[PDB]
Amino acid sequence: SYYHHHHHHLELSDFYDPRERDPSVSRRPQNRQSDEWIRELLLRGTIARVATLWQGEDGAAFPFITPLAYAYRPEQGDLVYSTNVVGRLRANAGQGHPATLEVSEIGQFLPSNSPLELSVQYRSVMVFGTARVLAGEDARAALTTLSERVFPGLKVGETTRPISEDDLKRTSVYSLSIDRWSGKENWAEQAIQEEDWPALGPEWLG
Amino acid sequence: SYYHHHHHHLELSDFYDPRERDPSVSRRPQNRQSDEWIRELLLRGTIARVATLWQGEDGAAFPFITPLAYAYRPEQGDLVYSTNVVGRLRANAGQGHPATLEVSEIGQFLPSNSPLELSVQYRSVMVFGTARVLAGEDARAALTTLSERVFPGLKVGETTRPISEDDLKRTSVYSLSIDRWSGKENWAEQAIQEEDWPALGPEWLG
Repeated sequence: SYYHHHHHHLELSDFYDPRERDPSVSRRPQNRQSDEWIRELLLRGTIARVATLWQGEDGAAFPFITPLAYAYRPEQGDLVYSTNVVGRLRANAGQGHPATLEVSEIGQFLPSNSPLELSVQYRSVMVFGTARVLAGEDARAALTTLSERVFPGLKVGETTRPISEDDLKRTSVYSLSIDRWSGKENWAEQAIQEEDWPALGPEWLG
Repeated sequence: SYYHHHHHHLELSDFYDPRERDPSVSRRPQNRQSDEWIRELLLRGTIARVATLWQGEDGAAFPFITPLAYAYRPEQGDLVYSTNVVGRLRANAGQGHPATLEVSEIGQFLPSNSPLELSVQYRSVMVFGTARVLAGEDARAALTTLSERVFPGLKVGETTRPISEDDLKRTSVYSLSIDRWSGKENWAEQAIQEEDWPALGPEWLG
């Protein structure tokens, strides 16, 4: 019968078979990384995206995403950045506002002959905390650190004129005080391939 | 008197003086761009960040930011992407959820001898809409478009085995239906400099 036949046709596991393992490699699930790795990623990055919540037409909070220069200040336990982007009203009670900050390193797209193994090399950190606008000498110091970090060798007050009070009045400089963070890496040399489908040609991996 | 002296010392405008203008250049304020420019940016990009809202420990909504491969489908009026990243509960009433998607092109940091003119060349689009998980042939078609877009020349079912039902069961594929969008460019060849402070050395602009 068709029924039985089809059932039979509807009707195995690399997962459990021999492989090589470097014992020094992270055993953390879900691509998660250590707190030290996160620190290092944040220290060497220069561009972040920041998401904060604004009240929308419908009264509901919704997020903006803004790419911007940033600097991690590990002693202070914050990240600093400058932007004059705003919405109408923040969806927030307070003098500070919750903010999520993301920093990534995006490598190469990794081709495969298995469509769900198609990937992209990445390292990515989400930082969760509370951002507050800085004033006066706090703002000037944060802007200096920021500027000097993202322009290595530049010195405010030598390379550039000093940061004036007018500059400060015209600029919004924030400190995002860190509560928690979450880091991920998937930086394979090659995507997982399917042995039982024709291999990718030289054009892909060569 | 000190008072009078200081007042006197506390105590001009390129803004209004001759300049050259290309009449073909956008006159839109605040670095804003046209809808056509936005379309083109989205069509040529491959990486986006998506922000969606999740309920936090404190009951308050907060955003995640996830970098991912995407594809703009202009006829359908959506963007497609695939990710298995989640939180606990979405901060959302519904079978879809509001989502903000950002795509940028980040150029070079632009040095200046004026500290507030330090910048970074960028093009950036925010897309606001509602994302919904796809199923069945809808999911398979979206994943195909996605894969073929970000791997030019790859053909699902030739280059790769076809997308199976198992693949679909293991994958979350979304359509972000576009409501509105917002585009910005600031892609100068050189930052604004201050004439009245020593010029940047050859090391900076050379």
